[PDB]
Amino acid sequence: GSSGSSGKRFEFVGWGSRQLIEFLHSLGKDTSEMISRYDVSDTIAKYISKEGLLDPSNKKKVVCDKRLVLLFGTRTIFRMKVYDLLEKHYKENQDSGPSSG
Repeated sequence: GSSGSSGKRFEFVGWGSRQLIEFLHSLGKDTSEMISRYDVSDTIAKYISKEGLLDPSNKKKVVCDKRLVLLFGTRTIFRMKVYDLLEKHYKENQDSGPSSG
């Protein structure tokens, strides 16, 4: 083997934030080409269950364990919010307004 690593670090790490990246890296996701949110989100929904982050009081919710925390930084979230949660991480200018609906 013999390859570079990284030169001249800049905002984010590719298309998504390191947080999301790393998280995907660990899981074993090949953050090669811009992945579709739905996917990452879908994987999250699976991972949440896979690991068992789900909540007993309400499965509809999600109880972050660590990875999710290091990702979002929250203790609990909505299995759905996931999509949005990522919507943030992911780069790419997102035009919207006026108002935050």
